[PDB]
Amino acid sequence: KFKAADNFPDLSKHNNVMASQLTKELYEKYWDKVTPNGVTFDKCIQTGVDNPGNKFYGKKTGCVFGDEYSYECYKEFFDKCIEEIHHFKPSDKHPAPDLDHNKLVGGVFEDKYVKSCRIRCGRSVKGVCLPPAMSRAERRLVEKVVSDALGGLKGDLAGKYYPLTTMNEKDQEQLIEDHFLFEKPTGALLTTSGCARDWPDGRGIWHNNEKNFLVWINEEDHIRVISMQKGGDLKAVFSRFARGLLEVERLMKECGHGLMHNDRLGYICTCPTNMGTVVRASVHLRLAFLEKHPRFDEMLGKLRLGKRGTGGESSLATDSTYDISNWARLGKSERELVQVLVDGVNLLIACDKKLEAGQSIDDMIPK
Amino acid sequence: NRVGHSKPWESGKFKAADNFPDLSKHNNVMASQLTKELYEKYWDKVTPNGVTFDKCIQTGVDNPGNKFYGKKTGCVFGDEYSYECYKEFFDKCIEEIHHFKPSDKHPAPDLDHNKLVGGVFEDKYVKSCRIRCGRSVKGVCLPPAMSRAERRLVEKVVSDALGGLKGDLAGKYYPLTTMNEKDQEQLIEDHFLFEKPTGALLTTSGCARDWPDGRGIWHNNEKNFLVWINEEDHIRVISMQKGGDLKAVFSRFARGLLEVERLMKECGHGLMHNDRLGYICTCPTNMGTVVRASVHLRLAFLEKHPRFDEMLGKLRLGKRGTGGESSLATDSTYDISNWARLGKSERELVQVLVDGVNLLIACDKKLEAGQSIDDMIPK
Repeated sequence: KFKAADNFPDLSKHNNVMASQLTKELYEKYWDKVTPNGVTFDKCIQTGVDNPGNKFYGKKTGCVFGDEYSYECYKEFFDKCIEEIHHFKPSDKHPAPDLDHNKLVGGVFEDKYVKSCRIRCGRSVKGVCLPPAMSRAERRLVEKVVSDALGGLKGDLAGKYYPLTTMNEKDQEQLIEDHFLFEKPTGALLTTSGCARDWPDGRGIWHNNEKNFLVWINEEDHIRVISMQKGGDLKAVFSRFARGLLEVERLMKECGHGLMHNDRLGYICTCPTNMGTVVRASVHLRLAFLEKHPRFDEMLGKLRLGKRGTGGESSLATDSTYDISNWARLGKSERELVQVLVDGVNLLIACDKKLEAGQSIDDMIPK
Repeated sequence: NRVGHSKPWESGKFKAADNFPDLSKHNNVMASQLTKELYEKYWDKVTPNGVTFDKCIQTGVDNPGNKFYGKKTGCVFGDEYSYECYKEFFDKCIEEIHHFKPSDKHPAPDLDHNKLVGGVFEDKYVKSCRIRCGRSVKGVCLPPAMSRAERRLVEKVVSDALGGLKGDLAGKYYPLTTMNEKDQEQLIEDHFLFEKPTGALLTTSGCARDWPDGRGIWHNNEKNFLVWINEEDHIRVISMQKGGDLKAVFSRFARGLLEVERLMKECGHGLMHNDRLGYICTCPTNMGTVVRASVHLRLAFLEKHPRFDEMLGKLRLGKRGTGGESSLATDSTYDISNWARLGKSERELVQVLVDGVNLLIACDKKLEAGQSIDDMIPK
């Protein structure tokens, strides 16, 4: 018999959320505590141990859920991480879902300002393990459950399923051309946490025939779904997004399957960052004039909105064009969070115009 | 619950076939040898340490390769129990890898360097030699599965035993996990250092976990007997020097390995060993003696002979080179080593090198004098 002290990791030179929130006392409490599906605390934290990362750029999360029982099994540790990631207290209750896109208020912007928009999310199937711990048979089941429910979509949501594992050269060139393909993870999170095992077994790409509704099966998560188009019609984007999701879930239930949802935390995925609504509403927004105002970042943060360049995590401004999105994932509903983007974009554009006319925006800015 | 993953055989929803991997396009030993029958049989079976069959084969599943890269092994031993547990599978791999059948038996160890005959060569011919093996610590999981604690234990056992080494076999331990820049600089120049694995096997098998914890470097004062702790295996011992005194290299190698074992016994600790297959390491290529004896040998005339490879292969040896590294092109000089690992003992395998190297050098002189060598070539 070893003790937890004997197995406790030296995280002194680490830089991730798990390392900041892990204590020895917590380790001892959860060390030998195992989930229903055989998932361990060491398995939840192993990718953070294997990835000290850097003080220099991007503190990662350093931990993952193995299944739906992982959170409440290791509750004390996870509430700590969630607060750091989210500003969400242990006593905070994430509201019920809300995919009522008719109740969204004017998400139709000028193409002149909004060049393209999108909304994506993550989801998991309840009763299955998450990509870190799940088995081949589990992954195969998820693919059936999901690919089959996507086949039940008609109208503008009608599409087809492209399995990675039988992909041909003909379909593959297409999907690359469309930018819909995904490959085997090479990143450190995904490899070290177990989310690249058994490739390409269980993974596939599904899109609607309109090519404005894309789903990825068994990549980082069971389900990744994106609604997208050029121009400023976020409203059509949320319509499509909401409608597919609600319907997918429904056909899933007909067949005896449901989405992974926690009462306090909402929807569950492999990363603690992907929680609550798990919604990223964003636009590519052209802000020539606002760009150059000093209180631009101040307003943003007050609007609860994030900015980056139009190339992902680490891209700067180019042609005065920004990727604007809701910052929050928990505490608010799906459509509530899309509305933040709507209300925040509206202000942003009106302030840009104000400056183009050479006028003040002091009492346009929030607080 | 070693392997923090879900065990599909536990619900009773899933059969073995539901979990059988598709290895149709794979190019590894494991894929060539796994059957759906064998999966069904071993799917359920779990070692006393909690090591699973899928745990053993996962790396092969995750690394299919092409016809263009080499055929890899594709599996791993989680612990001492792993071979036995999945024996019908493993014997197939062992026979592909080693041409060693389920009825063959690896002989008892022989590290009596005083029974080696004639391993001293002209420095003109042999520019350097070395001998390396891998060893594991009995009663402990192997690098793919072992815990942080297990690896900490091993570090201390092996470091304590290298501790009590005296004579020309004495030196100091440099653990990685409190390495200073001073020692690190030296060791790089010395070519003694090692880093976290980046390659496909070590990563996918769990051999890069928790780095640098439990990992270190030991060497002797003479800088010619070097031990890596808990890199790919618990233990990796290398004996090496410039020039051609292979005999000295084996003596040093043999005596230390025998004394290291002895000192571990002293503290109730043993080397992981199977009566049929010898010493166990993480990779199934690394069995029997797990000894690689090699020389860097100059063959300025023998390169050119058409029957050079026919001889080498009949001598049970293989060629290669460390000349890629050097900013200048090395000569006609090859890393020559014993091909085999299993059916013969360590000192026996060293002798196969000595003997083949004796022939090789004689054939090069022979050619230099304009004489024929056909009659010299074995079979």
